[PDB]
Amino acid sequence: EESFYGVTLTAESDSVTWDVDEDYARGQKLVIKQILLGAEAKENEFNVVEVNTPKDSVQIPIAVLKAGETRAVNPDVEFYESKVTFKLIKGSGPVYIHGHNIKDD
Amino acid sequence: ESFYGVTLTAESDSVTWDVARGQKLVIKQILLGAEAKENEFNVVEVNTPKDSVQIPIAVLKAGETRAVNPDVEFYESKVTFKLIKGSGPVYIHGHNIK
Amino acid sequence: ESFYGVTLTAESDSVTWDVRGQKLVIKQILLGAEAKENEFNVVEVNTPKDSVQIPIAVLKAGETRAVNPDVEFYESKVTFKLIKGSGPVYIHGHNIK
Amino acid sequence: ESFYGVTLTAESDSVTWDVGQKLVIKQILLGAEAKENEFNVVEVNTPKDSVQIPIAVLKAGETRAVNPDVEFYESKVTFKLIKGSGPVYIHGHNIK
Amino acid sequence: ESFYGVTLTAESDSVTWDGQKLVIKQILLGAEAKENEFNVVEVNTPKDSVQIPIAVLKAGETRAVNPDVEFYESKVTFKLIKGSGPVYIHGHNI
Ligand SMILES: [Mg+2]
Ligand SMILES: [Mg+2]
Repeated sequence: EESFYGVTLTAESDSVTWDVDEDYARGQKLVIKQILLGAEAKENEFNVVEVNTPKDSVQIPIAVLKAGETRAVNPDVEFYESKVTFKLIKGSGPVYIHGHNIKDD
Repeated sequence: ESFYGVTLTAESDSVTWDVARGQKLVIKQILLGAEAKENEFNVVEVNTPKDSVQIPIAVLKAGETRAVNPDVEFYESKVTFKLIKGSGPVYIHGHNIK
Repeated sequence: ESFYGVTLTAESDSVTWDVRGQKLVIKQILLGAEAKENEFNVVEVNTPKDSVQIPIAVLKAGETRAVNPDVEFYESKVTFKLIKGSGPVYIHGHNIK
Repeated sequence: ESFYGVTLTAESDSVTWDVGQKLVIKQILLGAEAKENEFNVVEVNTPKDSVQIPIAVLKAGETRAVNPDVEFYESKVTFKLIKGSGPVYIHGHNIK
Repeated sequence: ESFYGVTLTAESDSVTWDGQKLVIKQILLGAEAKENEFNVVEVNTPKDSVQIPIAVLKAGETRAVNPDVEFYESKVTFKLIKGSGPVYIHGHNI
């Protein structure tokens, strides 16, 4: 009951929302395993991804990357039955978000 | 269960988690903010009375260590996280699961 | 049930997995010691399931030696391609049913 | 279960874990006060499985932390700071 | 059921593990490892016909890797094909 999750964020397309079948609580969970900075990212430019979840008054950066210092982070965080939006609030990317898209429990 | 995300700064250096049965807080990542002062050590200390422990779980510094992934858990416990060194910001990520 | 270990290089820049309940877990992507200093090595994962195509590893001698995607692919073929760099790059994981 | 957090320093270089009990070591972290460029090595000793070996090699300026994610189902386990003055922090948990 | 911890060096550049399974959690470079020297650990598992580096370490760049790979019912041999180490391999057998 899983599917690979892989989305890309850029200055031009800075947001991605996960909301698998809006309102229906069947145990769906999104697990974010890795957030990776693209090879083309300008050296020394901070790239920050912020995660947003209304369900928990949540708004906080989950990744701070910079070519030359931090190429990737492995949050291994999860979001359960909730609408989650990832936004590139700093930098032009690209930034890739990888994880597990769990359909139910 | 629910995502856990709190921010610590010089202006607000402490947060507490106090729920109960079967509840556990898993701390997956502690990340240093982009604005953090270069070469400034930022230390997050966890305090858990129940398990008689007060110890740093993150030592970060722009230019050396941007993040740590403790992957530690606090089962059926009240827990306080404090930024005891540095001005931050520092982000603590995890989730609660019963 | 079986260890998965494949090598990608400029000469052999692509590998495909066709294995049903069969699943492929990718645990680590590692840059070889002979990889050129300062050369970006990018591995792209591709799968017909959900039309997937995205880099899953960006490596570079002197900056990033390895990544741990810890991602999985279920009942579907998966192709890994070294779209940038000459490697060698190693992909590690396992196949389980 | 219970959280496991212990500190090792030159002045207090060893800690022993005693009592299906399993000790899982998740992270070994180098303290901010650790001398720059100083190697700090934590050795583990688990007789039940016959193994004395370093499980962490840290150094300010190079490696701030390691995530062993190793477990000892075994009885008693001793961690010792065999190199360096620390402080070094060991985090994990005891699971019944 | 048991902690696995072995050391590889130029002098002792081989280790053999011969329901049984071996999970490799961490491969760590020793403090005495020569600065800037590449240390490569190759795993060889006959059952799946794989011989491939599982760790590439170097003092000053990469102190450790966390493969988190597993080997199901099979003989496994780890060889330090490059470098003098010491290199430590940690995990557990089930
Ligand atoms: Mg924008
Ligand atoms: Mg303070």
